[PDB]
Amino acid sequence: FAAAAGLXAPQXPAPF
Ligand code: NA
Repeated sequence: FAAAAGLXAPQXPAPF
């Protein structure tokens, strides 16, 4: 779970 958040996180801005 922790890993999931951290690996996803830098892509969160892509649409914004
Ligand atoms: Na990115």
